Amino acid sequence: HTIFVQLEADGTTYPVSYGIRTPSYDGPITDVTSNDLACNGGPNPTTPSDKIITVNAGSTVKAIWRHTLTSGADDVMDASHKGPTLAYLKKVDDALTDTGIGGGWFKIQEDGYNNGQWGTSTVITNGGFQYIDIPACIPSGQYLLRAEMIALHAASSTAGAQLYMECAQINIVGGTALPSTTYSIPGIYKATDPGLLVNIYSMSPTYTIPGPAKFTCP
Ligand SMILES: *[C@H]1O[C@H](CO)[C@@H](O)[C@H](O)[C@@H]1O
Ligand SMILES: *[C@H]1O[C@H](CO)[C@@H](O)[C@H](O)[C@@H]1O
Ligand SMILES: [Cu+2]
Ligand SMILES: [Li+]
Repeated sequence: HTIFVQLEADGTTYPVSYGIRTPSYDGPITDVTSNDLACNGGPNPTTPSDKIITVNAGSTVKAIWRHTLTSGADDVMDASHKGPTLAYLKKVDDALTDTGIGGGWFKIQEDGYNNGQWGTSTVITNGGFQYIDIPACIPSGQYLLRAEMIALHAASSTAGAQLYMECAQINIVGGTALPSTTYSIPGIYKATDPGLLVNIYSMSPTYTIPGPAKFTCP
């Protein structure tokens, strides 16, 4: 149970919920066919924002995670909630109106299982920071940035995987082109994916991270 509550970009750490469509409730999405998968919603209604955060292309941003909106650095997520972390971008005409539901998404970050250490565990232990590299080669303009943590502690059953995501409203600044291939959310995940329907208690130090291949600048 966790929420992407604030974003650091270009040397500024913005306030809780600034530019981020945060739910007040920290519960999971478990149906990967739901439109709620894009930017949360449904059982976790989100709070609208009229703010857009400036982000330099080619820079690293930091998605900061907390158990609840007012939690501190020792209360990111239950350490049992082992799984991957991921991040996606979608180019949008207007970050104040686009719901993120549908096509246009591309993966820009993923952290799976590395010699016994899960991506979520690293975010928990490093103070709730998920590090995300914004591609250098993409066009300026408005985007949604979707950051995600997936807990797999109950994932050996269908729809047992727990997905926690929020969308930040950003304006990317600074030879440019979008990726050739983009994807739909919902669409990228299926309940039978080998990284979602999985028994993590039988792994020794390959985990197949769900979703499309990460975009790399050409
Ligand atoms: C995810 O899928 C790959 C096959 O591409 C496997 O290496 C892995 O065990 C998991 O099933
Ligand atoms: C660009 O290249 C890197 C590997 O060097 C991948 O992480 C990415 O998926 C894309 O192929
Ligand atoms: Cu939880
Ligand atoms: Li490409």
